[PDB]
Amino acid sequence: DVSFRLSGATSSSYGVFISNLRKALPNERKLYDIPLLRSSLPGSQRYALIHLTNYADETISVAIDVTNVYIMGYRAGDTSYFFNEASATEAAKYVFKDAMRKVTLPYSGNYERLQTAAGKIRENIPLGLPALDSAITTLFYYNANSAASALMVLIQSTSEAARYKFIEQQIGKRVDKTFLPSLAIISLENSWSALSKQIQIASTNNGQFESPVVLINAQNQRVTITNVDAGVVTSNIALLLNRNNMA
Repeated sequence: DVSFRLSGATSSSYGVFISNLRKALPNERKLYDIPLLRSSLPGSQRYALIHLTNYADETISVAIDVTNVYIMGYRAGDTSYFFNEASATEAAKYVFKDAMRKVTLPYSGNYERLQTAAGKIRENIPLGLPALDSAITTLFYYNANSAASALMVLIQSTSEAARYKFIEQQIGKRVDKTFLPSLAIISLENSWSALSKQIQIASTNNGQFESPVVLINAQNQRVTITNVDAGVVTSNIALLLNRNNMA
């Protein structure tokens, strides 16, 4: 398991946490020094628990699929919560088995569902460590009507931070304040599957993508990414989704 405690948290301790989270994920290969995640694992190997404790020392445990870094659900005390999707119901066979209550959330874990449910787009939802504290509180004392926004903070603070060094650094920087994510962060989030696919192809294609990926940079300009010498590849993306989980 991996743990993070928000009380006494610093930029350093968050980075340590995100490192351990990455180390928790199994990989057979590295392509261009980036961990390539596994395609398939049996149930007993497939899930990792991360425990997150807020300033008030209230703890939730979150189940992630180690092949795609997707959050499957979480536990708060004696109640488990799972997303309403097929991979989450599979997860429910393996994690949080001793929970007395299990609730299935009214939506899957994808952003378009969550943003609709929250009634807020990602760019308008504060991130930063105080934001993560608030999300943990909201999920611990589950209120249906706040859960979706809190789940989006949780996902971005764990899974998305794991996938990209830039997102890790941007969230970790905000210890005592919060911030709205730029479109650079949103486009990295949007483009993980595509980047992963093209990087795997590039390794067979002299470092060249078969199909470009358009990202938005920190100056807000659309940039076209076509090979592994681009900065997003050399210095940013930290995990590769296996092409077999692309469909």
